[PDB]
Amino acid sequence: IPSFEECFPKSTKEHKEVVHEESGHVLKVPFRRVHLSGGEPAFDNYDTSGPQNVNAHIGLAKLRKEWIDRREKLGTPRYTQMYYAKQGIITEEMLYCATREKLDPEFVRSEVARGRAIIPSNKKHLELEPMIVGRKFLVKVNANIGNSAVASSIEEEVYKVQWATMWGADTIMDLSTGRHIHETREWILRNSAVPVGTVPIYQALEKVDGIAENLNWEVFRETLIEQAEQGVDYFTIHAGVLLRYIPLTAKRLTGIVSRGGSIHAKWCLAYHKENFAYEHWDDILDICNQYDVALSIGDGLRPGSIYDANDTAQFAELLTQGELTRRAWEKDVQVMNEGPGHVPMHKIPENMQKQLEWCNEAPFYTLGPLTTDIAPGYDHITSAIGAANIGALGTALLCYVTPKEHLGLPNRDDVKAGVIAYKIAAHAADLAKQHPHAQAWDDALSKARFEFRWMDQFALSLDPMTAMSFHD
Amino acid sequence: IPSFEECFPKSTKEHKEVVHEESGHVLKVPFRRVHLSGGEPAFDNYDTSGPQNVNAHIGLAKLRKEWIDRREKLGTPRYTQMYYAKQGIITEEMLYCATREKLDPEFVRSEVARGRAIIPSNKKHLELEPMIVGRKFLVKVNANIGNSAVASSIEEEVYKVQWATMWGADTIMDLSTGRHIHETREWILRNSAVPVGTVPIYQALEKVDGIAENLNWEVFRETLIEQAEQGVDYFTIHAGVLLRYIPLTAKRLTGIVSRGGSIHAKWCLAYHKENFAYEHWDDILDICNQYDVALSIGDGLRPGSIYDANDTAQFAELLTQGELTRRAWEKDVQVMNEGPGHVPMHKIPENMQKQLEWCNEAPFYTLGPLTTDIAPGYDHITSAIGAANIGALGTALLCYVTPKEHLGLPNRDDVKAGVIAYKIAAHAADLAKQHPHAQAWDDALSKARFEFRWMDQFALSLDPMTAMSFHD
Ligand SMILES: [Co+2]
Ligand SMILES: [Co+2]
Repeated sequence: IPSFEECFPKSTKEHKEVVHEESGHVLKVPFRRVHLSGGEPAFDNYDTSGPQNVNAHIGLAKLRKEWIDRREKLGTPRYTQMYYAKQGIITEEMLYCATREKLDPEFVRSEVARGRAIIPSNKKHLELEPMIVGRKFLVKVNANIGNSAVASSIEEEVYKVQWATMWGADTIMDLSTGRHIHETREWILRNSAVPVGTVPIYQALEKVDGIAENLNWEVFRETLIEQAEQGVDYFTIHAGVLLRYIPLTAKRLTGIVSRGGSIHAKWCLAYHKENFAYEHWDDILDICNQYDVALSIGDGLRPGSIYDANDTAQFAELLTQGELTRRAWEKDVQVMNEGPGHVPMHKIPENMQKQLEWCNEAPFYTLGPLTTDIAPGYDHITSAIGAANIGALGTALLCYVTPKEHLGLPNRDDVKAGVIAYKIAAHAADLAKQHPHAQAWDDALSKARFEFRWMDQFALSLDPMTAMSFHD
Repeated sequence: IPSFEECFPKSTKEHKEVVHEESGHVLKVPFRRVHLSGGEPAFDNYDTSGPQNVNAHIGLAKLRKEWIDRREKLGTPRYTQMYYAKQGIITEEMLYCATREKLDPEFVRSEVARGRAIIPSNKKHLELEPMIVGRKFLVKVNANIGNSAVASSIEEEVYKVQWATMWGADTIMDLSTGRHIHETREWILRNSAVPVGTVPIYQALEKVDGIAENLNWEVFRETLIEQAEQGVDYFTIHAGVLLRYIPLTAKRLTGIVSRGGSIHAKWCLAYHKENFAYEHWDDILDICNQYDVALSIGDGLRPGSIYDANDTAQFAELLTQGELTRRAWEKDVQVMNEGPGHVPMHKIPENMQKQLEWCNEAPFYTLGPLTTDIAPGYDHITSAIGAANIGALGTALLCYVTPKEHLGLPNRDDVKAGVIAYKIAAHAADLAKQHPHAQAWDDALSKARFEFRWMDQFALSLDPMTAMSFHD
């Protein structure tokens, strides 16, 4: 197991201290400082790796405790960052994100209030170092964790999060299934400095012993509350998989590939009844605004092959995603929308155009997209092309794809390969959008390259030990 | 050493037979047939792998001999595919390419005559299976070979070409330096079914014992003729590195990174004299049209960092590339133009716009471009993004980049990784351009995926054994 120091030679973990004016709380916003030679100034980069060498049985420091306690004592009807933003309040979370992004706190407040950025930050996830997702900010990367072929210990489970974030993952989704979902998710949350998302229909399905037909709103509702209480920061909910959209998939090549979308479709077809998450959307909003769980409105009809890209079914769901987004905003619930999928490069622009218009610029969250189907074993590359392109056009969060996509479960090498490919795509998108100061990273490395400061070049890279070993 | 059968289980090498009407010569155009299950028709793909299990000491069959002999007996003032095309003649080479691309022979003739496509096919490379490079055809991939840290045997040298083409390389460049350049290039040419390019200034530099100041037109001229006699199909010549463009690089971050560009710049600065390849362009054309060597007009001022992308120096050279292209066409010499380099995604469109206009749609040949500098060790990915994008916009030949770029020499794993990444980029570009029948490949694999025909899925992929091993 490599340490932070072994993964990033010449780097130190640092914190920028700022004071939240309104409360007097002192925030310590993390960054990584790369120490350089030859009189070059040290280079400061973003850091999601979190506190190091913390005993998993104890869990991370509850850094947000005093923030949450103060807001509870003041009293408030809703607990979401959007609610606070619309009241004109700059929270600790907003100031923390502003500092982390090197932007103005008012700008962060504005973006959150208008629904164009979200800060996934359940009040029960006290261990979280706040981060922001939105087109006006750095492009972010999500990594998924789940069941290992063999049951994991607590150290092994937590290491999945520590490993993905070491390489740059900005959020995690815990997609675990099986008999120990609650317990392992507790281990993850108490030991995660990054936001943690889930797809709650997975656990609800397990509560009814794998029988989709026995799902209903009530067991879904109970599952949502259970997960919110633990601290889950966002829920993927496929509320746009409407009964009347299911037949639109009949002429597809790969059908419905989304697991959550498949579950909802099966239930809807069994009873010829409308999607129960859609029907109970308002009730879901009531849950979310007591905790601040952000809603990641799923795309259950995402295309699973190039043939199916941008079809009638996909865009029918996108339209409903927009409706659900505006409805959530009425109750001050933070929203992002999930997107494709497999999409060839010439069809990527249409995806962004329609999402920006139909969903009122809510942040977009894509899986890739994969730009070709021909290379299983290399879908981190086929999708990095798509992710970089759709990111350049405004996509705010990129769900990673590993070389094992379509084939099997990812090992640690696979996870690292996936995160690195996605950090490349995300930064290439930052450059393409001319995001402030993004090119400074490239310039520092290229300067080291020109001047034969090899150690500096390696230290500045996304994966220093690979560069160093390849050179040696 | 894996065989063709081990690299591509369920595939066979086949040939499509067509008759060249004018001569009566029978052509056998190669393809790979993937045999599928469940009543699916076999899927036919492009194949550059060439004849298998041929003794390197004997060399490949001289398949073009009767074509070249007949044209010599008829008599002709020039020997280039462009000259023949402008005379209204459809050659064996044109018919072979048309068959290989599933397009009309007249269309191929038209594209070559107008300078919008080239068929690199030196009359002395009799072993060559003809292929075409141009925006209207499949996007092609070049792989580079050169010196191993330790001197190679003939089998070892030839294996570099056999390996790169097995994975899909469409052309090779032999970039060897040192004391045995002529001999090893002979081994390569007599054993290569794909076009082979060189950068002749490298060998000319070796003839003057590594002293750039002792280069001149005369030793360059001798080097060109030597290489043309062996069968080299195209020459990279940096004739656009003009004396007055050198100072335009003074404010760059990484300066002149092209090795050939650096050599010419050093010579020009030493004497304050104009580039001797530029000055003797007409004389170079006289050489090329007796053999049909295509000219790949170099970009010696290509940008070597994101900071330097699309600068005044780069575009000054591009303008001259256009002048040299039109001049070559006057003498019926086939031309492509070389391009960047390191270019961030938002600057890619300008590159294609200017090249298409200033160089009269001559085929473009890029190295990537790399879309970010931050990930040495992964520049096959940073550049695959750029290559796919610039390919989608019309770039005809993509020079590959391996994970060892900027770091060291590529081993066989590195070469394979590079070729696969570039076949992905090239095919993603084919899809983006809506190239006829390109999506059929994706559709076949995705159909196998939907139907759980695992072996078929693997057999249809770019790298079947990786997919199969990852699944198992
Ligand atoms: Co998929
Ligand atoms: Co470079």
